Amino acid sequence: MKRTYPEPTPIYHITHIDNLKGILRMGKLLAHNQSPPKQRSIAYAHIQERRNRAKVPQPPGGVLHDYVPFYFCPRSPMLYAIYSGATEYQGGQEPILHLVSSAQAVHKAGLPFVFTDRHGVLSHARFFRQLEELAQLDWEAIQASYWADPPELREKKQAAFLVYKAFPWALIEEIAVYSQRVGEEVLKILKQFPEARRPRVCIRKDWYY
DNA sequence: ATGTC
Ligand SMILES: NC(=O)c1ccc[n+]([C@@H]2C[C@H](COP(=O)(O)OP(=O)(O)OC[C@H]3O[C@@H](n4cnc5c(N)ncnc54)[C@H](O)[C@@H]3O)[C@@H](O)[C@H]2O)c1
Repeated sequence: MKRTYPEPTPIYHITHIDNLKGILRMGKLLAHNQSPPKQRSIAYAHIQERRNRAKVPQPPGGVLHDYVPFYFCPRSPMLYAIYSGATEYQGGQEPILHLVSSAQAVHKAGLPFVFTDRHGVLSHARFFRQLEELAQLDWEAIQASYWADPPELREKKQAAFLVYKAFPWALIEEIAVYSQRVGEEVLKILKQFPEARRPRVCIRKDWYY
């Protein structure tokens, strides 16, 4: 019988530690189309233009790159591309943070969001704006440690939670890191912003490859 | 096993 979703429902954004100062200085994650002051790109360039044109067919609309993106799992396929040095970025997974919030925190804050049931660039992805539709997602595929096949699982593992334009830092509940050295560098950075929320910093090696 | 498609 099919796994239900966790409540609260965690959402996960991976970023390079060299971006954490910018996030704290702005007080928010910014969508790609808001030109975040990032220091490090961990993306594939060749899938960027698809996200700049992929229309979001739920209000508030626009395109995928109008939204701050999250997965419903850690240890994403995107992280595997980074871990394996397939990206232009060659720093590997160790400096990649998982920033963790929940879908309910976003709804409670009244921020406009949408979410998908699969990788968002796919033309057959479904989009939702009601948290009751989390039932439409495949929680087995989202939680799978082996995702490369079959193809439906690979697609559904990459269901996304999308928050329009910006995501306030105060909604982050945990920063998860690969190593004790990265956790210590994260706390150093949080201490430079003594008025910012300070989420717990947890080493979760099992969220990495 | 997995190099986001
Ligand atoms: N990052 C994720 O967890 C995630 C989740 C779901 C989908 N995706 C998509 C996969 C693909 C590559 O991802 P990503 O590299 O995140 O996207 P991107 O290529 O749009 O890069 C935006 C970068 O800016 C960073 N950032 C945002 N706000 C700030 C700020 N205020 N100061 C400094 N840096 C900031 C953000 O963390 C990310 O590293 C994009 O198309 C994403 O939309 C990513």
